[PDB]
Amino acid sequence: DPVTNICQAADKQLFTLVEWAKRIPHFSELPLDDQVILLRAGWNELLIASFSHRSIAVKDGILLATGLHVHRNSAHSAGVGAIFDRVLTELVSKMRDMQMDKTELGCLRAIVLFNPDSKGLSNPAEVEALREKVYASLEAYCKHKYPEQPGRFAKLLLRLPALRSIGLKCLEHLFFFKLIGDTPIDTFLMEMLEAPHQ
Amino acid sequence: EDMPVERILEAELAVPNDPVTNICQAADKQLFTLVEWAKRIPHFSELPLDDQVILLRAGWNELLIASFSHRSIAVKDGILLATGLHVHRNSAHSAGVGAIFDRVLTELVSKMRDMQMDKTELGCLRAIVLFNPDSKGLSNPAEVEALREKVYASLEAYCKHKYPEQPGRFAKLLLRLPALRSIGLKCLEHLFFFKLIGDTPIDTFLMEMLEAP
Amino acid sequence: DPVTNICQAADKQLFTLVEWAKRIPHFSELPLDDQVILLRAGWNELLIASFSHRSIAVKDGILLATGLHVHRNSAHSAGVGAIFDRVLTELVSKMRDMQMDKTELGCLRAIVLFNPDSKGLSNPAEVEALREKVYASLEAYCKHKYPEQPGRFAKLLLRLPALRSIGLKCLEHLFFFKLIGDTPIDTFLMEMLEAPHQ
Amino acid sequence: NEDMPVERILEAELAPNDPVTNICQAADKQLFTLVEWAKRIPHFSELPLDDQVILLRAGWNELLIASFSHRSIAVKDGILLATGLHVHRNSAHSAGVGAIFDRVLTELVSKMRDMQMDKTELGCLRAIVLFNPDSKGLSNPAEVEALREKVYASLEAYCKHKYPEQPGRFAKLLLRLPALRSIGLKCLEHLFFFKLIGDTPIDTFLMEMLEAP
Ligand SMILES: CC1=C(CC(=O)O)c2cc(F)ccc2/C1=C\c1ccc(C(C)C)cc1
Ligand SMILES: CC1=C(CC(=O)O)c2cc(F)ccc2/C1=C\c1ccc(C(C)C)cc1
Ligand SMILES: CC1=C(CC(=O)O)c2cc(F)ccc2/C1=C\c1ccc(C(C)C)cc1
Ligand SMILES: CC1=C(CC(=O)O)c2cc(F)ccc2/C1=C\c1ccc(C(C)C)cc1
Ligand SMILES: CC1=C(CC(=O)O)c2cc(F)ccc2/C1=C\c1ccc(C(C)C)cc1
Ligand SMILES: CC1=C(CC(=O)O)c2cc(F)ccc2/C1=C\c1ccc(C(C)C)cc1
Repeated sequence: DPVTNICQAADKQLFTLVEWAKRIPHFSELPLDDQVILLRAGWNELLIASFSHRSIAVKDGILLATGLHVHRNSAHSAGVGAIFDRVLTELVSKMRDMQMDKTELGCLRAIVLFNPDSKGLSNPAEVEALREKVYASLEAYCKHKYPEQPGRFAKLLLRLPALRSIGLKCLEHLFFFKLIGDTPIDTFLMEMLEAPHQ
Repeated sequence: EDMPVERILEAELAVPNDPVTNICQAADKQLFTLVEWAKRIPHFSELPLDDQVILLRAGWNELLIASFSHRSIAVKDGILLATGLHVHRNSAHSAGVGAIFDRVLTELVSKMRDMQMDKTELGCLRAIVLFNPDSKGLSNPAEVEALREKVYASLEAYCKHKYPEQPGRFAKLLLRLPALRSIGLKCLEHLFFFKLIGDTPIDTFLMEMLEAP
Repeated sequence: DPVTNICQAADKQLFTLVEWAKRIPHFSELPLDDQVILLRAGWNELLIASFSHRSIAVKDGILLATGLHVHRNSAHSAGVGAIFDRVLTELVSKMRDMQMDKTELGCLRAIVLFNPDSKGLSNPAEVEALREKVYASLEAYCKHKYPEQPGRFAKLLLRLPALRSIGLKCLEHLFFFKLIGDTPIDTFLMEMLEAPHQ
Repeated sequence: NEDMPVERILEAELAPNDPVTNICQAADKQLFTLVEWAKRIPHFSELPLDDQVILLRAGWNELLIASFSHRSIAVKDGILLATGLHVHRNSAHSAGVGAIFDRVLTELVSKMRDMQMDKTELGCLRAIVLFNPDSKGLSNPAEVEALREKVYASLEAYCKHKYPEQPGRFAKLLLRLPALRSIGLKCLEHLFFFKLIGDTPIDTFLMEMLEAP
């Protein structure tokens, strides 16, 4: 019964996300209504950034949080090979080519979280302010840890546009469901069809 | 006839914890009832099992929308999901699916109520959707198209008998399927089902988490 | 300049559409605002219904109004083969198998036109009324021309759902543009690039 | 900068009747303005012609949005098209593209106004969008990424010099590109450009024919 395992895995993944956001300086100081808005609008891009960076070691595939490998062949077989190739070329391979470390990933995700354009925010300017403090911190990090790379800071920020559009395509083409859910749903339905019935 | 409209009506009437799992359970529970309904449809179980899976994956969205749309005739300005939850227009706009919510009331619930669509007619329309010969991967689309023909053969017969003064009632019923098709597509992209039965469990889980240690 | 010829052809095709709608009984009697709304909401499905029926004679392709033949090999090459095949299997081929005549097409297109679900109608019930008069007329036609096919009438109406979904996928995936505009736009832009510099 | 002179980028920035064909001609002319601008961008013409076409097809949508968004800094509740026509919020709502219109004002025009984005800074951001190394089919994506690197190197130098009191202005400029990317995708599926410059010519053409004999 893989379905039950994946729903439980997601709840752990969701738990980790909120805990991660609480450790971000000043996030909890925002109005609780604003905290929920930011997680509602950002969880999609925050996950894509995570397993993209986690998949630097992988070749032609993405490594999900459950240790599950997914190769681009399994993706094309599921009819979502176009989006899958965008993850590899625009995120995974670019993250690998520049050797984006875990501090730079965390900063980019905090920037994504502090999205002042999110609809319904009670204090967008405070969100914008926390955004500024994050990337001002990221710039300092890049200057001192990579002094020879004067453009690393902008290079990092200029991967957020590719993350924005990829996040939208995943929601539109049901990328998450069709990567793992195509076959288990056939198995899941067959079980119900053979069950006892009156 | 060969597709007894009585057998179609009998099938219609015979049907804190981690929040994502709670949503999976509700979705699993609602899918199973849809399978038990489809197996009470005449001749459906006689199809190849692989084709039964195809027809379900292809129609599960529209079949559920048809269910709670006709179920919401009694309630007003809201939809009654199978879980007993009474979801209203404001509860859906907060979840970001306000546009779809109004289309369900305007194009399905309200039109169902005006013409007083009985549960026998509902069952036929859902059987027609179930027997969709356009579903991709069908081993023999012709026998699916044949079964569909038997359903709307019986439905027309049922309509001309139960409502003789309304000769065009039969066509009127079929002409709600385009709207049901369009609405079905919007529910997937907006995660309509996920959000309605899960918007509050998620907000509840979040609110508790953001205040927890 | 093939691009310019397409815009002329569109003006003609649009003119033909408005005249067609004015010949429909009682259409012009509707409020002019409602006439525009119904043409705003229906032109997409009305065009798809036309060239799908126009393509009955074609094999593995669709015939556009400008006589331009498009084969599926060119559509799949343009990255829209999925939608293209849906036109063929769900519309063109089905029109062929049942030998849908031009009278049945006109009735179906008029039913699509009189769409009571169109947003902003002044009198939705009046449009629904004209809709009832059309398909009641279509039923009589089917009974006389194909009495041995008692379900022909419903069979026709049950292509409208497929036409609805195919109409939505064409707009979101820009099926019209990508069908032909892959090569002309390259030439169109290349012509702009080889213009004088400075 | 030495390799990507920020001065050349600012120079480039400053440098009835048939309704469909009327729109095509207007779109044709507006597209050509974008091409002439792109050719005056240093090193773009040095690229293979096939790559130049790829970058134009890939960025034309966002490049136009960035253009008329900055030009609408002065006006309020509307956008100022290149033709001088003042389109208002409700005029876009009439076309059914009211949600996109508000996003342009809130996420682009308003933000551009608050930070007093000058035309030099705009030109650089558009040059960054132009040099998109993610565009599919490029013969040498590396040189495109190099050209993009030169641009935002110059912009950062320009920003640290022209606004020394705003150390975070450079990142503030780049962090509008995600919104520009998101909004650009929504304009395509809604036919945003077609409608604004064509909404009225169609109603004019429709109204006159529905009244005509
Ligand atoms: C993309 C994705 C990741 C990757 C990550 O976040 O590292 C993950 C990790 C988890 F632990 C659980 C689920 C997921 C997941 C998608 C998903 C897929 C199907 C479902 C339902 C429909 C069962 C729910 C979610
Ligand atoms: C449907 C949905 C909403 C509601 C909305 O966004 O309209 C939401 C809001 C949040 F704040 C967080 C998650 C979600 C969410 C689904 C979800 C998706 C993946 C996961 C795991 C894999 C981390 C867990 C949950
Ligand atoms: C058949 C099917 C599709 C494909 C489609 O209809 O286009 C889909 C797309 C989605 F995004 C989510 C679910 C589904 C789905 C069935 C399903 C139903 C219950 C569940 C729960 C029990 C975990 C999981 C999956
Ligand atoms: C599908 C289609 C037909 C077929 C028909 O309607 O029978 C047609 C006939 C005409 F005369 C003109 C255009 C079209 C057309 C699509 C189209 C394609 C590109 C464009 C712009 C982007 C230039 C605009 C429209
Ligand atoms: C964008 C657009 C609208 C407005 C909308 O749909 O929001 C509209 C409303 C109408 F009544 C008629 C045409 C159109 C139209 C474009 C169009 C232009 C040429 C053609 C030819 C090829 C038949 C077909 C369609
Ligand atoms: C490059 C390009 C794309 C591809 C994309 O951006 O994804 C597109 C998509 C559309 F839907 C419409 C137009 C276009 C387009 C250019 C174009 C520009 C002027 C014209 C008029 C003058 C006939 C016709 C076409």
